[PDB]
Amino acid sequence: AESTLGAAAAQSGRYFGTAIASGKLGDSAYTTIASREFNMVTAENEMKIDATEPQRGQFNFSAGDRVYNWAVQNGKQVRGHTLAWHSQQPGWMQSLSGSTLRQAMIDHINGVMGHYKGKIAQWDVVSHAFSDDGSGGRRDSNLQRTGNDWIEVAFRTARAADPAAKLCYNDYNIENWTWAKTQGVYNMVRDFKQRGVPIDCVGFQSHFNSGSPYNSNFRTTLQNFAALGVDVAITELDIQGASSSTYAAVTNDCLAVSRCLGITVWGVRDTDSWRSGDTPLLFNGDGSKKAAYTAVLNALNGGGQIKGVGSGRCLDVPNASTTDGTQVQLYDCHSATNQQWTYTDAGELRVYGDKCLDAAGTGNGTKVQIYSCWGGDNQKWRLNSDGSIVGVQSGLCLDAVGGGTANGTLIQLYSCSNGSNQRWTRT
Ligand SMILES: [N-]=[N+]=[N-][C]1O[C][C](O[C]2O[C][C]([O])[C]([O])[C]2[O])[C]([O])[C]1[O]
Repeated sequence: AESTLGAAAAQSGRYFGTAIASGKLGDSAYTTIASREFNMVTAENEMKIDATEPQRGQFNFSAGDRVYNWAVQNGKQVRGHTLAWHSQQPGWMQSLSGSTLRQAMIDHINGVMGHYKGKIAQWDVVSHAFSDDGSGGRRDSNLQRTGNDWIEVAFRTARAADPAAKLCYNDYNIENWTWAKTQGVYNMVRDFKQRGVPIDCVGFQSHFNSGSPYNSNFRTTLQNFAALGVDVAITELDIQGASSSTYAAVTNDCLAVSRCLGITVWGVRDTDSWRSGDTPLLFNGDGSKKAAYTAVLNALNGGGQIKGVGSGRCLDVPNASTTDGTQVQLYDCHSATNQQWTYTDAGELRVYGDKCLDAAGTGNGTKVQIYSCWGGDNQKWRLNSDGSIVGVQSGLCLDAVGGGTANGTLIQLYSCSNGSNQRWTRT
């Protein structure tokens, strides 16, 4: 299987997951995409401390189970998130400290893991344990104040509670190998493995943006941790701007590491993202697949002019015009600039540098032309493996009008038919 993310990842023994919000399980558009595309689920908030133990000793798995059941019922495994960390703690726990806190932490772990014993693939036992101050040390938290050994204690407690779950340490900004935070975690995990502390995986949240950008050395980081004898997982991936290239690079980084279990993107549609402003996911609010989706799928499936297969002619802007609204056509292939198209990370097909292949509408017969680039979804395109080029907004295929093949044949949008007049090759 290779038309969906999860199925494609499965080809190499991995998974492709997302974060599920219980409040959206009633949204048909949401669940249609989620159930179809992913085979691993993480509760976005339903399994956190405050949600699972609102009152000390008073556990509530209502929201957590709703997500877990939806996942398993729809063929997805589940990553437990999260058992012990400083954020989103319930009121009662926030007012705790010292030995009473340590005991509360242990009790919480036993209660939650006990409830899901044997049903969880991976548990983010501890997360956000390190600081961003650049020192490479632990962050000052109620948990940390109970003693530096709290992390180790949490893992040992977890192993005993559910020996079948892979136990991960999860954090952010630990992707770039040169960062001090990354080294602090690396040193901790190494020490743990040397002393026999039960840790099976390290989760890299992968929340990339211009503030903490993706760097190719992320693969090295994954490989270095893998070499320590633990599995690695990309747990909450989202990329500011959703560059097709960056999304493909991250996907390939996991595929290049034997120990990388899989990749989870933090949400389904940009509208469901905790950072919608950064439009960091693989699907748009209207549910359309972004160019990034195609890039990720292509990667999971095993990794200039635009020539029409059926006509043998190239996508051409009539008389090298630069006028907005000029409908494109088929023409004998040559080296002029009016036949050179660049596919950008934003999914555009540019010509002349600042002009974009543009759909003047959404229905069949819609004119395909050039127009000033501005970021519209009607200027976004998906270059599919079968040679088809689909408009993001319309969901229709680039089509040579009436199957025409002669110079001057115009280009339009039309329901995809896999016809020769809808297949294109770049050469
Ligand atoms: N970086 N880091 N980390 C992360 O972040 C994000 C989160 O999630 C969130 O939380 C909050 C709420 O509100 C929302 O919805 C969600 O999404 C996670 O958990 C972490 O880890």
